[PDB]
Amino acid sequence: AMKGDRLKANVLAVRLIPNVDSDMAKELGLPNEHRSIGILTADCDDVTYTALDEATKKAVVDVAYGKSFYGGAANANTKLAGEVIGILSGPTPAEVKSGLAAAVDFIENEAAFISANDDDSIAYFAHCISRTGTYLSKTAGIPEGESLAYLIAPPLEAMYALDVALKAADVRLVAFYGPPSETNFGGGLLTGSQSACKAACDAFAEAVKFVADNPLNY
Amino acid sequence: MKGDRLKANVLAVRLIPNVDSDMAKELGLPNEHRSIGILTADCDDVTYTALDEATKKAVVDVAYGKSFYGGAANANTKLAGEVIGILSGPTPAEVKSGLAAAVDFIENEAAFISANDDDSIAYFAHCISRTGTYLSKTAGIPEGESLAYLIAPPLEAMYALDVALKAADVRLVAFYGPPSETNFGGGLLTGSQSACKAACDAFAEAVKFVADNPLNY
Amino acid sequence: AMKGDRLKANVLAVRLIPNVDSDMAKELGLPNEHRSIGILTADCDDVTYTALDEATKKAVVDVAYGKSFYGGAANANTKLAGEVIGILSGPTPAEVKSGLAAAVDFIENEAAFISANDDDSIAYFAHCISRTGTYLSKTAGIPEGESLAYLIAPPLEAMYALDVALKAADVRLVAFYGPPSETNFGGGLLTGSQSACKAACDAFAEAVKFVADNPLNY
Ligand SMILES: [Ca+2]
Ligand SMILES: [Ca+2]
Ligand code: NA
Ligand code: NA
Repeated sequence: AMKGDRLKANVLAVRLIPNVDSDMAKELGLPNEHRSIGILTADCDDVTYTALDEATKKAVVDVAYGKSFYGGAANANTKLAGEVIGILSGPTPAEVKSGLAAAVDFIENEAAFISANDDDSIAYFAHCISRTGTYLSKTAGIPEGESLAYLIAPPLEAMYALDVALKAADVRLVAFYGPPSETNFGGGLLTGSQSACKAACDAFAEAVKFVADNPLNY
Repeated sequence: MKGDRLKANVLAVRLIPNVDSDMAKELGLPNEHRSIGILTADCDDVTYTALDEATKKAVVDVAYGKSFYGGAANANTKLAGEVIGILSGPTPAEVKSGLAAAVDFIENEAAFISANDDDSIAYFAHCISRTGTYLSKTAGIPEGESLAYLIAPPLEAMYALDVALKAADVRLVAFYGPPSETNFGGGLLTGSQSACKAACDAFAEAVKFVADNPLNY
Repeated sequence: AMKGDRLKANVLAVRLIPNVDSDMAKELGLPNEHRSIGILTADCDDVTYTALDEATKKAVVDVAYGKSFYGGAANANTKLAGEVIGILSGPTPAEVKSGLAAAVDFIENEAAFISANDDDSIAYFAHCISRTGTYLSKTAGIPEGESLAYLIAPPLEAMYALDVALKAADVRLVAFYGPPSETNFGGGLLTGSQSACKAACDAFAEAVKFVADNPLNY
């Protein structure tokens, strides 16, 4: 991948369970009447979280579980692990299947990290969500449907660029991901009007590239 | 090769006959225990099962047991592997007996099994007939009760744990939502010895079914 | 690198932010009076923590943030991550710049892990801090200016060697780093007179090498 190239995310495995065991439902703390779950793993965590949020907009599902794996996909130690697992729950298998379809389609086509340099060794996520579903709005502590700038980069780049993004528009920090995340990245979620979120995304991206270009000159 | 047992290895072992009082306090050792035995190995859940086995074979308690980030494939030093365990006991003789029991068990008595041809997916489905004092405490069940110790990579584990719970009269007593430090998942199930064995068989079969077709849902 | 060789640490990236956004100042927990921060990443965490502490000595700065990355530098998944991020805060850019200069100088010249074998596959830190600054004194729960033995090694080596060090001199355990740290090491901080801390370091170093030579002879 060259500088500015999109890095495609991949779904590695998916399973639908029409009627989950009650011990499992208890451990996952599933909502009332949610007897079906859908599980997926993928090789890119933040793309997947955005995808799970998208699924809540497209189907009658809730995000029951979403966690990132230590060291990220480059350090995966089994074939189907990737760097993230997501679980959707819903009242029927048909709705969960629909939620999975939405999530898988999003992961593979709709959001991607971007390479910040020529040897594909620095990458960032700067994704503008026009209207949040139920998952990222809950995460951010904001009303469902608000806009979000989802900004992620490696540790130093993230901290520097997040500050630049906060200065670029009328936005507010609503979730802070101090590095390291499990994948050794950092960043945060910003909210504001859709256009302010987009301005923040653009500024974040430019800032990360600036650091990649000149890491030691301060 | 699929179905092959993946042997675990002990990397380092060291006995401390009389540990410093500051260390004793940090490890939470009983007043009566000033001998400890330390070991590292390249497989964490095999090691936890072994530490529990040691409590049945010697006058020892498990003082410490933690898994390392990324698992053994990502170890960044020679003797780290992916787990450290510490046994404590009233005398060096008893701790040595416990260490011997743990080392023998790790090297011979339990193993992950490969679920595919490339050895890139593996699972643990071990039936403990009679728990010692360590895994019983972890599971919140009486010492001596049986367990199915079921571990696999994240999606496989969640899917197969569900299948295992449906396969026999068993109950979930410890839930290991992925990722563990080694990026696996699973759980401990309890029930009669035969039920735990049935759960193990069903778990193993389900992990293999996912490995065979990961994207068919 | 051969047995006994010092393993030089490197600073990977540095940024100075003269007036950080107030949202981020809150998330980082800075004092109302500190809006300048200096961020750095490096490839060795314990050397960096020692450096950050040293940096508080000649400049008007506090260590605001210091975290290690999962798996250590050998498992880094991007170019500028290394295995640690540190943030200094202070009241003005001039003071933070001074703190950064001290930290960078220290990381690259004044402290290092040492190789314990000929493979360069086992290494330890046994650094005697003559006078702590405000960061590691606080970490250890001791007064600023007290001496420390900063002792780190891989998991089993560390536990065995820490015990030997505790027996080697009149020192007291003031911070216990039970393995794994995020980088899968272990160890602790010991305090006593400077001469006692130095004796503890020598003992710890010898003990780690002993284990490396005799890992299974127990
Ligand atoms: Ca729909
Ligand atoms: Ca690796
Ligand atoms: Na799409
Ligand atoms: Na589209």
